[PDB]
Amino acid sequence: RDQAGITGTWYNQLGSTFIVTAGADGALTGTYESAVGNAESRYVLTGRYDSAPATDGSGTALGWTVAWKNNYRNAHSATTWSGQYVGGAEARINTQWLLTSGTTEANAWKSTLVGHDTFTKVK
Amino acid sequence: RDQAGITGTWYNQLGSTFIVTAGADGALTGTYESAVGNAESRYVLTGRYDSAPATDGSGTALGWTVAWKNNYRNAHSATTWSGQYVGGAEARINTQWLLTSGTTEANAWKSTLVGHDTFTKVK
Amino acid sequence: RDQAGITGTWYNQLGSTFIVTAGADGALTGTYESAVGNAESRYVLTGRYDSAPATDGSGTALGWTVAWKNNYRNAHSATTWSGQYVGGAEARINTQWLLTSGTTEANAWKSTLVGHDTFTKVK
Amino acid sequence: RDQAGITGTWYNQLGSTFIVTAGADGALTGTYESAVGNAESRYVLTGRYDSAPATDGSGTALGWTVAWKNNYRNAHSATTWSGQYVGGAEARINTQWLLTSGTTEANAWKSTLVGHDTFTKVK
Repeated sequence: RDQAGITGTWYNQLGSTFIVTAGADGALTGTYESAVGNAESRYVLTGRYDSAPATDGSGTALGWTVAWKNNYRNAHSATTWSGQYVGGAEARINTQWLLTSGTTEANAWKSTLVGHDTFTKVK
Repeated sequence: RDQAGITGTWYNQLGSTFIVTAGADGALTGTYESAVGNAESRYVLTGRYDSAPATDGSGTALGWTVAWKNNYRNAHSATTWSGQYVGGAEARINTQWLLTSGTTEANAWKSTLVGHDTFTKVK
Repeated sequence: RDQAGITGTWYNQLGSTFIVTAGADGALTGTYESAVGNAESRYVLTGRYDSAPATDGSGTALGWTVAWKNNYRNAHSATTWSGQYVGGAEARINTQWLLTSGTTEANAWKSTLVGHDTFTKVK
Repeated sequence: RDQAGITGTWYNQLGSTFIVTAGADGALTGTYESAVGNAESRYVLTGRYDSAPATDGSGTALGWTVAWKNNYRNAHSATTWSGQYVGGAEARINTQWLLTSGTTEANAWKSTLVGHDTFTKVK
């Protein structure tokens, strides 16, 4: 359906790079590279998407997770993106995300950042 | 290494059931069963956790995704949970989540729900 | 003091209209008109802003609330916008918002929408 | 009817103190004292609530803002709480909040925290 649509390389407004493969069973697998934060190189990501979306012009729901540990760095944090893929000439993934840091119980109240990223197939 | 800590069955305050295995490499895999919403039986989930957390009493960052499609129902949506695992006699996973529905462009502004779930090892 | 800066008429990407006065004490007062949702005409808003922001190029923190009741409609809901004002040739208010509906205890899990609006001084 | 219900002193799970008056026109006014963060003493708050709630056992929607500047400190930030007031023997205000810091454009991605507070009439 959108499996072909989704699979490939995406960029967000920060210059981060998202490389993903969409499986026929709804799986998402790939790597993420962040242009910001104390992140370097590629980090693993896994997620899911609606492999049988509605056919009424709705987007396709999806989400994925990155834990910010790889062989170079550990930020002791994880981001999840939740959003929808929108096909067409200017195909986009529109997301909102939550970034939770490991914290003490005392600092739990400020453990979580929220934002929005838009991914396109170019730049 | 909260690998043993994380792996197993969890319940949230809504009576939902989260069954997960934590891999040594930081993978999360399993199934989710929602006590509420347009949902029935088990749905696949995947995610990531920090397999080398800080040793200072901080929690362990983690997240995962469910796409609300299985052999019974398709809600045309996906939830991501972002949060942290806290060990100890009453181990908890404390989360915030985003639930995005596939929508038309005109309804995109109301595509996404936000909430918080707390998971424990009993009920 | 972005008091001058903030006061006036703003528009977001949905074609909604925000009219606000900033008081020297940090008050925000005005009316909001939503292009979308179960809304008509103007609704009162109130909020606060940092009336003595950092001088280092940072934006100015602010937020406001609208309850979606006026003489025409009642949507039994309230939105808060939280964001920052950024001055300059293309002045912006960048926001994230939570919209909570009054619900039964059984539907509380889906009480709240989350989004992002960007406001500019034209269109 | 919740004017009376809402008006008064409230405490959240962090030991913060929220003092509010609900006006008949849907206004909320008062002060907030945070038990955590870079905060001391009282800060002004303003907001709105649905003064004509549904009669079907639904909660009453409301929200309010605090800018974290007073005569003692300036944290260059603002929190909005969005949620609902639930009446009865153990009356609650159940909220989700966004805390936005003033930042440079380069740090704007990490400008906003998200959380949840529950307020009760005791402790």
